[PDB]
Amino acid sequence: GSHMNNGHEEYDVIVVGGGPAGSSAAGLLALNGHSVLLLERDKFPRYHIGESLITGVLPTLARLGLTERMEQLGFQRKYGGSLLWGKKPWTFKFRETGNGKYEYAYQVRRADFDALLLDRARELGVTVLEGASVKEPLFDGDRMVGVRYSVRNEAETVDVSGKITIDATGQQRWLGRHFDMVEWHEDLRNIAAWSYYQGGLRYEGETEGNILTENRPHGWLWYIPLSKDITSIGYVTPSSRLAESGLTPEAMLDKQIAESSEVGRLTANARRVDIYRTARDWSYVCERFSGPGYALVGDAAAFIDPLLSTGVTLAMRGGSTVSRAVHEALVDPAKERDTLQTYEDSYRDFLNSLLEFVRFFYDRTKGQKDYHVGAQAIIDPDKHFPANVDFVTLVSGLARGDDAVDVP
Ligand SMILES: Cc1cc2nc3c(=O)[nH]c(=O)nc-3n(C[C@H](O)[C@H](O)[C@H](O)COP(=O)(O)OP(=O)(O)OC[C@H]3O[C@@H](n4cnc5c(N)ncnc54)[C@H](O)[C@@H]3O)c2cc1C
Ligand SMILES: [Cl-]
Repeated sequence: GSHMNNGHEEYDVIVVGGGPAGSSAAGLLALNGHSVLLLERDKFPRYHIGESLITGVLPTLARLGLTERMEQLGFQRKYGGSLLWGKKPWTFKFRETGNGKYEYAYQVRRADFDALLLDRARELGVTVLEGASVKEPLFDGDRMVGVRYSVRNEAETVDVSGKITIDATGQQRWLGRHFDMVEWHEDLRNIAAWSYYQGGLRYEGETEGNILTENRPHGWLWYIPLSKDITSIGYVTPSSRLAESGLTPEAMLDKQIAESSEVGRLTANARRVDIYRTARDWSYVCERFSGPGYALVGDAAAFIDPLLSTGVTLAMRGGSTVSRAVHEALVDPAKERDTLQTYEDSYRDFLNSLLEFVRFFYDRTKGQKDYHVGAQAIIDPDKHFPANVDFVTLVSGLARGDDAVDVP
């Protein structure tokens, strides 16, 4: 006898996870004519934190045919950011780079955004399975050849074959855990506490949609307008600072909103309208982002920190670049490893510029001009462009010459 698989399936690509990284990777691979299975453990739409987008998402949204859908759904447009940071808020506009061609991104309720992308992946031909939890990879020697998954409330697991398996599991870090290959950023051990508020004030004109990021003595606040009526407000601090305080994360959030200058003003007539939520211990990079038969993308590969709101752009740039790499690997299997090593090189270049800048920006002793020159020092050391243009290029999640997030 044999372990036989009732209704056994085989796909070109298995994508594990249907957040922005997995749905973008899967949809773009289906657009390229491949057979794609996407396994998502939850039912969409499903709650997620991580709401402020930057203009680096726009090229992937365009490739997915979603530019007009973003406007139909009515997500809040975001023309730039407000920073009460360093030595009243200073601001930037997304139009300061790229000759003004990307004027705005969005603030999004993630359940709705992630469901738009997953529904679009299905429309493009992906077989999306919901309630499907990947348990372990399947191997032929070192090569990943498929996965084993469980369906909620069903006794029997399912084995499925795939020529390449993409780990898009976000902070669940499926393959980082499998291979014990997570490299933690031990200097970025932070905790976030957040809730939702009705009645917050809004800036005037185009600035209505701005994120506000406000520095505090030992942390910082975000203030994200999702709509005219709802604001996402969170406090981020090193876990050591919260622990030292003896306060709960929820009490600390309440204290920081009240004691802050700008968020305190903006919330004078506000009311909390949801539970408190927390997250911590999010900053790491995996040792490798591929191997024989597999690739990692989005937070499953790496995450920096919420300061400067880059994660969903890292994820969708990742989906765009991994879909191109995986397609080239399927067409020319002899070059699979080379193509996936190039994918990782490019990801690491983009990621590292943002990691170095986030670590720099965390020094709240500098001024606006210092932050601009810091961005220029990373992405434009020969000063082809003004420092304020370089700042906006970097914090927009764009990169010159990068086909997935090019400066327009
Ligand atoms: C406090 C906080 C604030 C943030 N704010 C922002 C922000 O303002 N802007 C921004 O761009 N980013 C932000 N981020 C980061 C952002 O949330 C993530 O980078 C983003 O969700 C990455 O998406 P992803 O597709 O890589 O993973 P996710 O979006 O988390 O999706 C992964 C999916 O995999 C599924 N999954 C996991 N394990 C399995 C399994 N075994 N089998 C099947 N499915 C599985 C999950 O159910 C999930 O749907 C923030 C993060 C934190 C912690
Ligand atoms: Cl982020």
